[PDB]
Amino acid sequence: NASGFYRQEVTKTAWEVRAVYRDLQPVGSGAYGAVCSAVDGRTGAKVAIKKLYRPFQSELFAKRAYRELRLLKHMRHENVIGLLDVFTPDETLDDFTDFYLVMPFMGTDLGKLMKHEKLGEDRIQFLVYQMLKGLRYIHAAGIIHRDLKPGNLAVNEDCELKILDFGLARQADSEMTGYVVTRWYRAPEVILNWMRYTQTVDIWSVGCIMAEMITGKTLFKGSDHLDQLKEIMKVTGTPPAEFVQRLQSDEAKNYMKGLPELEKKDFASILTNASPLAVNLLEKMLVLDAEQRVTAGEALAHPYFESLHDTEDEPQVQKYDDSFDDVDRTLDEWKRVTYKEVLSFKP
Repeated sequence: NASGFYRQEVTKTAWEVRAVYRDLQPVGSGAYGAVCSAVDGRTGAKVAIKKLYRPFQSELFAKRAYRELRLLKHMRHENVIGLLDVFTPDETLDDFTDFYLVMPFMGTDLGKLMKHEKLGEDRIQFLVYQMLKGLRYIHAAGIIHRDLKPGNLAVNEDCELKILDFGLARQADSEMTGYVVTRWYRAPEVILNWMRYTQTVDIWSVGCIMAEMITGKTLFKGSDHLDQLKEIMKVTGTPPAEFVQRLQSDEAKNYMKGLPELEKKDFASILTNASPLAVNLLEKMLVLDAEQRVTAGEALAHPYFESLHDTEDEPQVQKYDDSFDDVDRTLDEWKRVTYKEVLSFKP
């Protein structure tokens, strides 16, 4: 009887995908899953499939995989990756151990684009514009991405961009559980490992990405958390109610209070080939005070984008709801709520 699915060893690990999804090339590995590109037999459409790493290993691993899925399913916007499909080859709830999310595959990302130098000087306003259109929507659903980087900005043939990888994103008013690994593009409050921060952590990351696009050079390097903060101070200057207060750590308080005391370098001299308009937006994105950081919509209303004559409006979107995922559930209860989501997605 026509199975629905075929098996394919890919990097010595067994993928079982729909008969419709053919020609599995591997493209990525993550904490939480591995990604393959594939062609959708129906349409010819290129497609990304994430095989979740052992999602039912624990209550909280199932909870985070459920959260990733529910979020992707929530988010319908040109510049945000969307959920096309989700399936399991397990033929029963009692066998249910692995499941697969299916997004569009744009063809490349920034960073792969920047490595091979192909990122046109003319393409930069339009790419940074699409990131912020995308963020304006993600933030309007009351979500923080928390892990913007070149790798997570997919770009197609015609320089159209989509924000990838929601496996660390969390409701903006909730607790920021989960360790952000990626180092260069994280805001102070991520580096400081705060349990509450705002959506302007994502604006900081955009700043870091824009600068790096313009100069082809990573704005902030850093060995560990505390050093990456030192580097930030070299571009931004030292602040008052931080090094004599909010480091929850005497050793770190001391380090900052006992180092050579220099003040905000002019971005113009770091970004020696940048529009003075561009420099200006970057100075508004790369502020330590998160309340002073420009937000997604504030950024798009900057003069650096005036040339895009696209007023648009403020595309209204529903806020995501924390509450259904925060319901206590055993592992069996998580398998049954997830299997319900798969059945909902049968073709």
